[PDB]
Amino acid sequence: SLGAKPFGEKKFIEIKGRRMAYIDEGTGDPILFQHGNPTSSYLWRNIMPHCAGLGRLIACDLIGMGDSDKLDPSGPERYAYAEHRDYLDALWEALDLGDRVVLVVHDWGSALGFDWARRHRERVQGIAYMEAIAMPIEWADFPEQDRDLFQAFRSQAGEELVLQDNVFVEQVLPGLILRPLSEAEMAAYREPFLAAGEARRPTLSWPRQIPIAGTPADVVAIARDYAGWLSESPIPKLFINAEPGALTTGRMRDFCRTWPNQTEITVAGAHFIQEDSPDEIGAAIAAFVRRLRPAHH
Ligand SMILES: [Cl-]
Ligand SMILES: [Cl-]
Ligand SMILES: [Mg+2]
Ligand SMILES: [Mg+2]
Ligand SMILES: [Mg+2]
Repeated sequence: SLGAKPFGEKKFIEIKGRRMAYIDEGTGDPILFQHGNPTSSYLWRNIMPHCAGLGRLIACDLIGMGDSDKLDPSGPERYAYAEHRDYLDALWEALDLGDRVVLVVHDWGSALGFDWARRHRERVQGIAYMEAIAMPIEWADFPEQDRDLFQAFRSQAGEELVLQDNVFVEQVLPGLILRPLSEAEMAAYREPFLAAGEARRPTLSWPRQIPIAGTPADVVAIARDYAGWLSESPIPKLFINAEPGALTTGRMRDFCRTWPNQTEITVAGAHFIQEDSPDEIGAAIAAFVRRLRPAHH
């Protein structure tokens, strides 16, 4: 259903000195749901129930996000892709996931999960993705309506826009959900970013890592590598397409449609499509997993 309640209470593991938070429910091989910017495990609350009894249902909060601890010191060099990967790789190792993981990914969760999959391919049973950073892009490929604002985040304007005015949370997020959010929903998204200043840095560092027009070169190289790998990987895939969508449209969507061993559905939504079409998304994921894990009830 739609609904503002969280899916479970947070659990905690110590990673590199910092407590990291994650949702963990059920038993069996993992189904690992990974949010991006500026969300948390909360993004998946109405999707995870569809997988009840199909696996161990896990949704991690990235470092500095959700209920995971903030890094200190923080500033413009903090919360880059590589640092998020360092923490997330360690958390995923700590969770004792085994070798039949189904990844369910969105936004920067897809960049992180696609790279992890490339590096751990024998451990990935299937990949469900939506509104993903599937490859390096050009500014022409970026949604027109928020193009100027994302170039501003990437400029020195970003500190005022995000650290002081919290634009990513307060404007971009609700602007890329078709339906109006309730107070309680918006409160869950605001919670990690209530405080002005470096508490909000993850939401500014993230748009500064998007691989656009060859910059930043280090993330472009990472995405070029997972794009090349996914396009010839035999791992089963589920592409949850969106209309109108946002990022996984145009050239990127065409590229994703070339990937082998893939199923597709289309749901209504812009970018944070989990808030518009959770039951359609969840049902597709559950069907995918049932195929991958035949129960013979
Ligand atoms: Cl971003
Ligand atoms: Cl660069
Ligand atoms: Mg209690
Ligand atoms: Mg501590
Ligand atoms: Mg001014």
